[PDB]
Amino acid sequence: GMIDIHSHIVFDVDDGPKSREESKALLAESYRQGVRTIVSTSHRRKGMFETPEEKIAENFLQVREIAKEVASDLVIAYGAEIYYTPDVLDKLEKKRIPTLNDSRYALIEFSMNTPYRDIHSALSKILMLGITPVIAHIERYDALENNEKRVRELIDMGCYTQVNSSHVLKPKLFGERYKFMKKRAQYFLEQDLVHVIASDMHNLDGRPPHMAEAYDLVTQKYGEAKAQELFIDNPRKIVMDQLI
Ligand SMILES: [Mn+2]
Ligand SMILES: [Mn+2]
Ligand SMILES: [Mn+2]
Repeated sequence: GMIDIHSHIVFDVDDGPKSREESKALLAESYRQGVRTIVSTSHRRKGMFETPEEKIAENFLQVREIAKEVASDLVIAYGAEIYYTPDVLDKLEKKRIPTLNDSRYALIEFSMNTPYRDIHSALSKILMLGITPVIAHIERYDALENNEKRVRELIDMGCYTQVNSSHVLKPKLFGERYKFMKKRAQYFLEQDLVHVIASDMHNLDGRPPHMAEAYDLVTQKYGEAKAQELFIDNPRKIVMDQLI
């Protein structure tokens, strides 16, 4: 019954699945791990991911149909991962790019090196539209690294935070390629700065979901209540347009 609010499951629109078959296999693995609702958040990024909205929506509806071949109770909701450039304010205000399941929440991302002042300003402007930012993979941002302050100041302003399931996991004994991101994620969890864990799944090679492993790890380290909050209860509130 996990609810995954960050995913690249739509074929032929971004760096996610290339085909219907690949979308189906990604959905199947997500379901196998215990996920029961997935929010599609394919990339909207000026200068990198600019597939027309009409094509994303059309391919999304096909993916929702494919999900029925996986399981009758797998819920597929619409959404977007919005890389912040100033044109997105008008797109959001005019409802031309999607929020998460038509709620007040929008999934927002920045670059690794985006300065804190720019993150703060962008999020403030989005809040002024009546939209609540969910900050995508906060472990990515140099500006927030080891910085409980900064993260809390963003939260206190009205934002919520999301960390990728892959970075929740322990560093592996061999072949660890993402040690620093794991370490950042570990700090955010330890300081209780994380509202949601989501997969950011793209495929079944380099970027599969790690939702079941992350759920078990959080359960072990922080208890079942925190695990339920991060993987089920907070993401459900977002999907249902309820405040956290
Ligand atoms: Mn991507
Ligand atoms: Mn991203
Ligand atoms: Mn993503």
